[PDB]
Amino acid sequence: GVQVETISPGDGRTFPKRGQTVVVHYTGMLEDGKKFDSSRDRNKPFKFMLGKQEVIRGWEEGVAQMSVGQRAKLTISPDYAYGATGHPGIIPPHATLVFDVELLKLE
Ligand SMILES: C=C[C@H]1CN(Cc2ccccn2)C(=O)[C@@H]2CCC[C@H]1N2[S@](=N)(=O)c1cc(Cl)cc(Cl)c1
Repeated sequence: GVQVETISPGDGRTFPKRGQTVVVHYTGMLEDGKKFDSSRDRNKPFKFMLGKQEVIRGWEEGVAQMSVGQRAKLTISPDYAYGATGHPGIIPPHATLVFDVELLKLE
């Protein structure tokens, strides 16, 4: 599944609700710590619509547990990410993924 560990607290009031656009900065790492992607590198926040499944399961379930402003670590088992196949060119087979996610805003 997805384990969510707080790095720094959010507002403790406002969580992502189904259908909202969730706006974050993230860095994604393999379990050995090698970075594979960051929205900070693109200088552009990442947005996704909660419930639309435009992101992996562990993001849908994990980021929903964050309150606005919060920074957390999400640790995601392969079955809640890209599984046995992994993802061509970026994610190895059977990869547990760790993401640093800061929840910036909801729209
Ligand atoms: C860049 C957008 C996302 C891509 N997806 C969905 C996705 C969409 C297209 C292909 C593969 N996966 C995702 O579900 C996750 C979580 C949200 C941030 C990022 N990824 S990611 N694990 O950082 C990532 C980043 C990159 Cl450049 C490629 C891949 Cl195959 C996966």
